[PDB]
Amino acid sequence: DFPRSRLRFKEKLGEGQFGEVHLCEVDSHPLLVAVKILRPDATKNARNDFLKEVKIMSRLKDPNIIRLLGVCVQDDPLCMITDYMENGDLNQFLSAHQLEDKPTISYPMLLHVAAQIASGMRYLATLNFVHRDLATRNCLVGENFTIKIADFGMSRNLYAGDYYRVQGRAVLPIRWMAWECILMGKFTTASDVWAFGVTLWEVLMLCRAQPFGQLTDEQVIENAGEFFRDQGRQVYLSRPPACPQGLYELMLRCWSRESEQRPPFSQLHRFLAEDALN
Ligand SMILES: O=C(NCc1cccnc1)Nc1ccccc1Cl
Repeated sequence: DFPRSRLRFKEKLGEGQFGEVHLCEVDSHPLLVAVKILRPDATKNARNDFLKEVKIMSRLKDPNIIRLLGVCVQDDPLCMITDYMENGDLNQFLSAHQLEDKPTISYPMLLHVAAQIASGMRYLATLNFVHRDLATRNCLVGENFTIKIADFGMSRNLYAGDYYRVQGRAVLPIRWMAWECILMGKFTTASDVWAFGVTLWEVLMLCRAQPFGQLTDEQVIENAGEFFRDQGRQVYLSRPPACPQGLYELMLRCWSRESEQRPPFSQLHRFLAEDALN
């Protein structure tokens, strides 16, 4: 519950802020798991953060959310054990595919991927859990095209350009952030909805471009001010070439100026699983 000696470390999968993820083998033939441990330079602050993440993760029980399989909080060394997701994060996965003409992925499959994210988010909503960093870099692919939402410390490292860093401030995914988050730092379910729109845009781009990729960080922050001013000078992500107009309009609703006018995840799921099929 759970004995450490049964873990055979295989390869480093990546490195976060207080943690590090390795592929491991379990001997009771061989089961593969992903194991998050403290980094070698871990401090007391890191240990505390690790213990809090166990607490948060122990609550989360849904098919489309990362699952905690097992733990060491018992005796050190600390670890979290989760499912090994053979196909990596969603960003890597989609980047390695092209859209089917007429390794490939179909448009109905992109919808299925996005519907699974929406369902994960619907679960989190019911718990009044705000994610704060929804993006494809934070989703895992298991196949048979199983998507699980996670929150990786390591995302901040391998996707450094996706985060706006000022000394003494929190590290902010500004390109995925609702205008009111950029201007006020008020993170809500409604700002998760906005980030879901951006995430959906990424899925439809097959992760080929950063959101507002031709614009600087400052222009992105200035753009949020334009939402606030509401003088019809705000700018939006363009329609992906794979995206039909009806699906684009769903994205646009995620990006409503008013929080309350953004669709709940129940509705987003329904649209992506049913309405989008026509
Ligand atoms: O995904 C999360 N942690 C990365 C991890 C953990 C264990 C093994 N491998 C990776 N956490 C997480 C997920 C959803 C909401 C909040 C958090 Cl903090």
